[PDB]
Amino acid sequence: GSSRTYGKEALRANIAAVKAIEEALKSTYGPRGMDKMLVDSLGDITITNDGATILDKMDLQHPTGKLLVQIAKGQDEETADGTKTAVILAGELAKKAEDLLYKEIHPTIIVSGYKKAEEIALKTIQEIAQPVTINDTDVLRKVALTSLGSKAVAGAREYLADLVVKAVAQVAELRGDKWYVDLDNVQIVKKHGGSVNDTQLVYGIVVDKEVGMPKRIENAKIALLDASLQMHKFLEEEENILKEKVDKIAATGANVVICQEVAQHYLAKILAVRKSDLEKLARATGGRVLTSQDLGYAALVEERKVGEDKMVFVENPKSVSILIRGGLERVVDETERALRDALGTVADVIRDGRAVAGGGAVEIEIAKRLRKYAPQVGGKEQLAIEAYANAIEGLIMILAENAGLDPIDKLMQLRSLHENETNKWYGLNLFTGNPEDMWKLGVIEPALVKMNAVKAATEAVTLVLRIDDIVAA
Amino acid sequence: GSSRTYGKEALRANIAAVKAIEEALKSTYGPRGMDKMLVDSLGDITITNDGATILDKMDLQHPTGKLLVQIAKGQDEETADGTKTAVILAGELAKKAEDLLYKEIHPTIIVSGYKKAEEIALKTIQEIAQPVTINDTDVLRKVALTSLGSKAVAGAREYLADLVVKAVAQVAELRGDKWYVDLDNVQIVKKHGGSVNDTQLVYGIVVDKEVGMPKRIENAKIALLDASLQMHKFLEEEENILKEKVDKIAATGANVVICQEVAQHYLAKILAVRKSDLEKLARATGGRVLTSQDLGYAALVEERKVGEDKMVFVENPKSVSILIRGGLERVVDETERALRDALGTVADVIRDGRAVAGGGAVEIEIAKRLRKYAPQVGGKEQLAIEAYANAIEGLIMILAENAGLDPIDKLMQLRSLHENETNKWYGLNLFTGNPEDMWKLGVIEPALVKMNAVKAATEAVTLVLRIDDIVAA
Ligand SMILES: Nc1ncnc2c1ncn2[C@@H]1O[C@H](COP(=O)(O)OP(=O)(O)O)[C@@H](O)[C@H]1O
Ligand SMILES: Nc1ncnc2c1ncn2[C@@H]1O[C@H](COP(=O)(O)OP(=O)(O)O)[C@@H](O)[C@H]1O
Repeated sequence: GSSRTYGKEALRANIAAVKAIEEALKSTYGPRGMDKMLVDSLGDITITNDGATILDKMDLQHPTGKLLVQIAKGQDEETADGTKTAVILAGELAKKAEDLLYKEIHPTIIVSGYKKAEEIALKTIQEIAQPVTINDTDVLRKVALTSLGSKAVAGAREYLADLVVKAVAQVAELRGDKWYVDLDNVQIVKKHGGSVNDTQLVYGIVVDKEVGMPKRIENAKIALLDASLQMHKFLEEEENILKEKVDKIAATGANVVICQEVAQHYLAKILAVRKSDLEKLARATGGRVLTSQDLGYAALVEERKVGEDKMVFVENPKSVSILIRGGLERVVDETERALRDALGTVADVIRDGRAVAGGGAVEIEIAKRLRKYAPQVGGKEQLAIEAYANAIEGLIMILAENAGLDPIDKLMQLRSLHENETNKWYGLNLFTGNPEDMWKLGVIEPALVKMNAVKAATEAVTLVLRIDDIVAA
Repeated sequence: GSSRTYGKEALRANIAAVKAIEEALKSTYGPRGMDKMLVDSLGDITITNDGATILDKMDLQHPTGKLLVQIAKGQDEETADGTKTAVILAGELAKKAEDLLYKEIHPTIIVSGYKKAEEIALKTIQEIAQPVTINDTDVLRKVALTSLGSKAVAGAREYLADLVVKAVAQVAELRGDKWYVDLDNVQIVKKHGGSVNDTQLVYGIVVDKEVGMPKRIENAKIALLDASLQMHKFLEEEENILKEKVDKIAATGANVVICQEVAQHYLAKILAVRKSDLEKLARATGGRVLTSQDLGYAALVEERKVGEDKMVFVENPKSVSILIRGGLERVVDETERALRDALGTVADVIRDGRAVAGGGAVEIEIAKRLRKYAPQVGGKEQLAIEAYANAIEGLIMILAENAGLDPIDKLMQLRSLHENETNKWYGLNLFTGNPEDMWKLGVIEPALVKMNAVKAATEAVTLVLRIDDIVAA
């Protein structure tokens, strides 16, 4: 038994499927605008704005929908970013294409035009950006704040934004004549019962553990250990293995002993501390997880009180800890989704070296280049590029509607202001509800995120229009 | 198989759910007004006014309702207080918002206005309060009586209210330049066959247990014990362990031995008495739960007759026992729900240092600030703040209806009296049925309870209006 889907109706089925998952996500384009909740047959409950977190658990009848979703999920695994933009832009590209099919243009022509215009967009993004460097700290703070916002505590966390910017500046280097970073150089530590005021940067490694042993050690080495630190003859051999640590490793100054009972008395009579931490310490200290070799080095080691409880510190400088003591485990959980995402957002700026506005105004400027390229092509392909420009202009029309404005009137006012070239960066403000300068408002995005969004959208819609027939076996 | 809820109809479903649990609790806003009964499929029966005790056992089809209930239950776990006010205020905020949706204001705008006004309310509460201190004993007695009332025995328990106020005054200290208390410094003891006249305060620890041993001991130490107090050689070792208590612990004066058979004769030939009590004794005496160490100290120890039967007493001064000998176990059970709740109510006053009226008049005064802030904002947001003020004015309209008055007429009369600024504290009296001075009537509430009520309500209704879509998997 085998099942088949055919002809114009196969396009109407697959276009309907992508319009359906668009409709299921259209309202949630952020940052202000309503959110969605998902519940288990076990009776469990979740509330989220985040499309990537939604598409982790959506329900998917048509295979082409599942495949488009897979492409979006891959885009998020590369970036964590743009994930809602890609699906929405794909959805509107697909719908506006349906308006051509009544004029009976053969689908391969549309797939030509929708591919060709994407060259002009991709070129135009690389034209209009401005440069940025590690030194440009207030612009980096604007970038961090734009990634951090849509939770009111982002105003209080404005000093926490400066902490991660300086942590990046210490993590950052040059490679390929470009500023160079990755996230995994930054350590984070996390305890409850604190506040935003507890938060710190360390320029070193933090050991979030509580221990006769000394509070302070200086100019010393470090021992890293996997797991913990003839009957009578073999009994004493495992006593000797303690002093065999002293005999060479203490004689060279390894004043702290870090483990994943006789030593607890003996070393107190030297500090002992109870895999990722041992890797971070191996990166910072040069140590490795007996042998007389494998030793790490540091100038300072301490245990100190940090809010409600004690913590241990080791103080290579190219890795940096930041310290969080939040009020609750709820705050730690959301501090990943805020802070590690913000750090990654900044790193993608650092590795781009260039930046663009975000007020939808990048998109409107692309629309103005497109309507000047299309008359040069002039074939039937022209109706496809004019459609593409109108469909991407169809994005901010949605974004304004989530700010409750009447969209058409604000769209025409915006385009009228943009027509005179009055600004490079006029766009649509979601709080004042007005056409405003989006750059002085401080709303910034990396150009890479636009490129990967527009790319993933065009890839998805070609994989819809290019399919004639489905068979199942 | 997956289930989905959508569009305007998802709001009408979720608004209907919160209107339903409001309707299921609307009539029970206290203190005079009808109550509700809950019965098991096992045939068991309960009668209560207390919403927190009701929401311990309600039936909950919609998840958003369950989640709003969870927020109310959390509010009660923090406070035990305000629990009905939060739900009712949320319910009316939700209903009055429905009257805007026919004018097609986008829900995000309403959520803006309902958030913005809450700043003006929160500021206004902190403006109008009056200060209070430990010294202000008759005002503290009014506070206690207002927490104690709606059981007629509160008139007889007016001296019992003075006992817990003085127990607090002995428990209380300064911390952070503020008067400081917590409940867990007060011991309570509980026997049957007595009366309100049996009740006492002790400035010490009471041991509610009946024992050749002496009736009185003075200037002595205390032994606290976990659980009770080579065959022949090890037999006698457990005889020696009795005199080993004498050999150091009696030689230093530990005349009472407190346990969670040879000693019953031997010590009579010293007092022996048969986890929370041992912790309370550890707090008062400095003792700890053989060793020669761990000893407690007190100036006086006694066993004495207390109504129907004997009781033992130990007499650090910063913990205080109060003594209850009620007529029945029914009285002890309700004496938690009265007395420990009243003590907590007072402590929340002590730690606020400030106080507000309760006659609904705090709420009406907020309504008068709001209608003067709203014309400055002036956008579409104005229709949301004017609605919020009208909806919170909608609270006392219910409270008067539980006193059987015709509500509209009393509301207009009240607002007319409040308009002229005739009083800071005119409100609505539930017994005389008249507009009266609520402060001279002695009806007092802590400002914290209002803050946490208005806060939890606004949090709940935003979590309703902010949801567009539900999916179940
Ligand atoms: N506060 C803001 N003001 C204006 N535009 C914004 C704001 N926040 C985000 N945007 C725009 O919204 C789009 C990003 O959508 P968003 O849901 O934030 O994506 P993501 O969830 O991946 O961050 C871009 O056009 C971005 O510039
Ligand atoms: N005897 C009273 N006279 C006037 N208002 C009262 C009286 N008792 C309570 N109130 C008011 O009722 C509201 C408290 O509702 P209530 O059911 O008592 O809450 P709770 O059950 O948490 O004590 C507040 O407005 C409070 O001031």
